[PDB]
Amino acid sequence: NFMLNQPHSVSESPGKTVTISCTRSSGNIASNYVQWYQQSAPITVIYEDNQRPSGVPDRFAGSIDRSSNSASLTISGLKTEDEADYYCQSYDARNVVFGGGTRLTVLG
Amino acid sequence: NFMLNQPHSVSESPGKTVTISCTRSSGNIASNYVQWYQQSAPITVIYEDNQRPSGVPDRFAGSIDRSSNSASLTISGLKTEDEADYYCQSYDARNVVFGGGTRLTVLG
Repeated sequence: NFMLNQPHSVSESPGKTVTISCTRSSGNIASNYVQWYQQSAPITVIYEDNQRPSGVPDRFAGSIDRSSNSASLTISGLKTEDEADYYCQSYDARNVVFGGGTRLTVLG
Repeated sequence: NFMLNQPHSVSESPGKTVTISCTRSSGNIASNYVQWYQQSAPITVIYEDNQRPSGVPDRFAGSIDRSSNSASLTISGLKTEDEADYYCQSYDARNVVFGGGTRLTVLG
């Protein structure tokens, strides 16, 4: 299978843009859909690489970078409310794979 | 105890073979298992000299050279995602030791 690796921490000031990356260790990041959860239980903020569920602010964006074999969650216009852990997730034909999660600290 | 020594930096173009070596300063390199970590927290890419954990691509290979009292991590067919800090690690009857690390840059 594979693992997904993310930094544990990222920080930024309100109004600014932050990116959390999720590197896949083996295989192609493009081969399976990537979901992002914010953490109660984790809630979905991105699914199928870049789709936002109902209610999730447009400031949350998912992307895939095949060249670095990674997925990224980019949060623009950072709000205090966005402080949370964010986990990426994908699949290896059945079994769920989870990143280690990244804490977004919002400065101020 | 001992110290482990690796060159600061290795440069190589994509698709080629890079070797990063780790020399033990005292005692037998064979006497204790060598682990390699890729760096978020270190994650194991080689353990017990030459074992790849699940998720680690076959292009990564660990080896021991008793004739140079060294351990080596060899990466065939380089990829840009492989850009990281690489550290070796072994034991000295209890306590543990890390190499200074090696930056693999992928050129072009």
